[PDB]
Amino acid sequence: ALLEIIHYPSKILRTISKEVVSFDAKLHQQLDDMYETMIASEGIGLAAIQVGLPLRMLIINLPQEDGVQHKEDCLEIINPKFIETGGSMMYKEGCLSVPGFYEEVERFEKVKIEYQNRFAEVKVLEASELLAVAIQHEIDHLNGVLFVDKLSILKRKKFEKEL
Ligand SMILES: [Co+2]
Repeated sequence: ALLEIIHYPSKILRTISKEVVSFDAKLHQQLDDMYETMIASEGIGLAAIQVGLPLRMLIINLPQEDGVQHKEDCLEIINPKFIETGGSMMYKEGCLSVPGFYEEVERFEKVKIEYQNRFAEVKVLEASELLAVAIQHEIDHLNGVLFVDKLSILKRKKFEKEL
């Protein structure tokens, strides 16, 4: 089923999500709805609080060569945690919770996270470029952080203007 996406400046987006403990059918339905909702709004990433669920879980499905997304490449990241971080780069970002606005944000160029899939199976993932960016962006959501929070003084004004 489709879920309503929460938009800035809702305080719901400032919520600190909690660790997932029950990896059951209810959690799986939430993840399915999150995927259905993400694709319907044409997003590549989506955190649980973006649909009102204060759970530490997010999904990322980057489009490949053909430019299309394939449900098979969809990552379901739960209870994520950074093992290592490195580098620095500027990346222009967008967000389903901040429709219409895009701005450059400083991100680590390389990251390594540990997490669990929907079956509670521990996973380790190294990422760079777009995937590394999506991971950092989505994880920020779990901690109540939006990318417009990471804008420089100059760009933060450009945001308040386009508002
Ligand atoms: Co976002």
